[PDB]
Formats: sequence, C-alpha cells, structure tokens
Amino acid sequence: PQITLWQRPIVTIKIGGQLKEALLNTGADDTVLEEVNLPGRWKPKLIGGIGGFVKVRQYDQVPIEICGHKVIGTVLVGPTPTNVIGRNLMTQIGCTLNF
Amino acid sequence: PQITLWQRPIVTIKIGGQLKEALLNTGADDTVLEEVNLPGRWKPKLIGGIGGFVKVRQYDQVPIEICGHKVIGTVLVGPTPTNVIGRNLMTQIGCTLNF
Ligand SMILES: C#CCNC(=O)[C@@H](Cc1ccccc1)NC(=O)C[C@H](O)[C@H](Cc1ccccc1)NC(=O)[C@@H](NC(=O)c1ccccn1)C(C)C
Repeated sequence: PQITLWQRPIVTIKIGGQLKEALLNTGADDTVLEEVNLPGRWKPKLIGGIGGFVKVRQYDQVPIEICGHKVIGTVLVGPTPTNVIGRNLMTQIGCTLNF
Repeated sequence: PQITLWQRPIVTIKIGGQLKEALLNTGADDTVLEEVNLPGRWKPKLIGGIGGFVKVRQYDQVPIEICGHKVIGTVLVGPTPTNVIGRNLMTQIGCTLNF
C-alpha cells in the first residue's frame, strides 16, 4: 500500500498467533510490542535511555505478518505506550519513504 | 527521493536561515527542533507527557525547506534529543510510506 501521513500510520499485524495494531515508526530503530507471548529463546535488553532505561525481552527471528506481508525479525516485548514497528521490520517488508 | 530504512532517515533542512539536520519520524505527530531563532509570533505548548511534559514554543506557518522541498508548517522549538520532522511537515512535502 501507499500510506499518506495525515493520520497516524497504524497497521494490523499478526504475531504470536494474535492480531494486534502497531504504529509504523521511522523514528524507532527497533520494534517494541506489549503483551505478546512468544515461544522460543529471549534475552533481556535495555532500551530508551531518557529518565532511565526500560527492560524488554529480545526475541530474534520472530515470524510476523505486517499488513499482510510475512517477514522475520527481532521483536522486543515489554512495556511501551504504543506498539511500534521500527525500522528493523520496515526494511524487511520493503517499506520506503517517498517524496 | 526514495529513502530506504536501513539507516536513520536523517535529511538536511533549511529553517530560520540555518542549515540543520533532522530525522523523518512517522511516529511523531509534530515537528520539534532545537536551537532555532524564528521571527514572528509564538505561543507555549506542552508536548510529550511521559515523566512530565516538555514546554516548547509553537510557531505557526513557518517556511521550511526539507530535502529541497519548500513548504510551510507548524514548528515547535525547544528541547529535544533529536531534531524531528513529524507527520505535520511530511504531509506538506507529500511524503508517503510505500511497500
Ligand atoms: C511529542 C513527542 C515525541 N515522542 C513521543 O511521545 C514518543 C512516545 C511513544 C513511545 C513509545 C511508542 C510510541 C510512542 N513517540 C515515539 O514515536 C518515539 C519516537 O518515534 C522516537 C523513538 C525513540 C525512542 C527511544 C530512543 C530514541 C528514539 N524518538 C524519541 O522517543 C525521542 N527521544 C527519546 O529519548 C525518548 C526515549 C524514550 C521514550 C520517549 N522518548 C527522540 C528521537 C527526540
């Protein structure tokens, strides 16, 4: 799709057998989702850095469907005010900024 | 331009007679720049909302050139870790997300 930016670019995703919504965020390096039970291995990771850090669980090579595009990438699971698809997964789906 | 997202989408801008760099951030509603002297009227605005708010100066209808595209939009001037071009100015330059 071509998504204009008059509203927040919120898309539907499928992850961990769940349907969720997330924001396509070119300002975010990483993808951070709340409340997903993913199977397989993880390691803790500190993100943010303003006011302290936030600890999340880093799962590598997670299958995720974004707006119908099935890809694989690192998903950080932990507290976040909004589910965010970061550049790491936008590259996988071939998403570009165009003007 | 078509901008892939393997690196941070940092672009050159011209604002208030100065060259600056800023991040194209589809996760940001508003454009927030640090250290620009803009002429004409402003009003204070509270932004963020996590840990407290940050106060910035809101300047409406500011001429700004972004990656060579001359547009007009609201620019918030105040503290920010990164100069950010938000959706408000990405709409003006006709920037879309495409995949
Ligand atoms: C007004 C305003 C700017 N941002 C906001 O209010 C936040 C709130 C939010 C947090 C998580 C998910 C969705 C939304 N929204 C964003 O989309 C974040 C923004 O796209 C990006 C993503 C990011 C996060 C951490 C470090 C570096 C970059 N930017 C930022 O968050 C900004 N800097 C930060 O230091 C920061 C750190 C931790 C939380 C919030 N902010 C700077 C770039 C100015």
